Amino acid sequence: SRKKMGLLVMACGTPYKEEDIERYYTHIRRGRKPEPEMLQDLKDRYEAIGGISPLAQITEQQAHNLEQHLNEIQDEITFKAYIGLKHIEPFIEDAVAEMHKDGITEAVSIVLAPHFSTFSVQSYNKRAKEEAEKLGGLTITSVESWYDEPKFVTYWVDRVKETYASMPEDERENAMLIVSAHSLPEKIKEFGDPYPDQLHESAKLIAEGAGVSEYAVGWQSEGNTPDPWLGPDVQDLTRDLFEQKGYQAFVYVPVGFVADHLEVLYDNDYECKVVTDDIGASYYRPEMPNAKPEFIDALATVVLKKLGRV
Ligand SMILES: *Cc1c(C)c(=O)n2c(=O)c(C)c(C)n12
Ligand SMILES: [Cl-]
Ligand SMILES: [Cl-]
Ligand SMILES: [Cl-]
Ligand SMILES: [Cl-]
Ligand SMILES: [Cl-]
Ligand SMILES: [Fe+2]
Ligand SMILES: [Fe+2]
Ligand SMILES: [Fe+2]
Ligand SMILES: [Fe+2]
Ligand SMILES: [Fe+2]
Ligand SMILES: [Mg+2]
Ligand SMILES: [Mg+2]
Repeated sequence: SRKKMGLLVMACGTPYKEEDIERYYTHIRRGRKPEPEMLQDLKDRYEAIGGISPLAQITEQQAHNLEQHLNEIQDEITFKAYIGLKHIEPFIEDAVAEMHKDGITEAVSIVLAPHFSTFSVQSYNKRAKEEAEKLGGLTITSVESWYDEPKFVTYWVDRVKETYASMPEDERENAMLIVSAHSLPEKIKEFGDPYPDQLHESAKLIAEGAGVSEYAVGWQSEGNTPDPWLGPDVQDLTRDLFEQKGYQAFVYVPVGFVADHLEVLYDNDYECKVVTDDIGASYYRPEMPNAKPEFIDALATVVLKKLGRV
């Protein structure tokens, strides 16, 4: 009959309620509890973007919809989704342990971040595989990147085309597309990490499919460590390009992110919008994929291609 396979869907995680902010950020900060002013700031930011709990639901919806779509579009494998998160329960290791307890012996994994990096994707995949090895009798084949899946490129291409079509003529003629992902420490370059190259390729593919000749690649959401992070940051890039050529509209495609979270709804829709409001340009940031059918179909195609079934 149908072969059973685990579908390990991995992501960063989000707090589930305001009282989870402390523990989630302590985890991201490697055990350093945020000071009270930062905790208050973070709560205010989540309030300003409409609340925490919707953000927390998106990953679950993505995993659910992906499982059901994969099971509909082919007839050989029955997938069961398990969510494994980096910074809050259910953790990657919990998910693998659950797959093992449930009798899964073969799984495929995907990280809900389309570009490979050594800091994120490789670390999630290594955590999942090490837990599988420790438990024994369960193997995981892991997607490493998927930014170049044509269906995923097309998601963003069509959103960009719609945004440009929506602009008044003077904006459309004097607009800049900024394509971004989460910054990482610059030291990843010592490993030959392809993350920057893959962001630039994402940007090339999206601008090309959308027919957008003027675009730039930037990074966002860098951390505070003395070591440099990848730049330029989108806020500085926006101002710099404005000072160079006077763009009247900036379109932000944070292609490294697949769902609403603070690092889009705040780091673009507030922090970049501050800059565009200051320089008098219009701000546009098309919808994140979230759990939209077009994006789920792209992910399902990524998974089936990884398994050689397409
Ligand atoms: C840790 C964290 C925060 C605060 C945020 O907004 N996001 C994302 O969008 C990702 C992918 C991660 C991780 N985080
Ligand atoms: Cl990997
Ligand atoms: Cl891959
Ligand atoms: Cl890769
Ligand atoms: Cl949109
Ligand atoms: Cl859709
Ligand atoms: Fe409460
Ligand atoms: Fe459903
Ligand atoms: Fe479907
Ligand atoms: Fe560049
Ligand atoms: Fe971050
Ligand atoms: Mg590839
Ligand atoms: Mg920041």
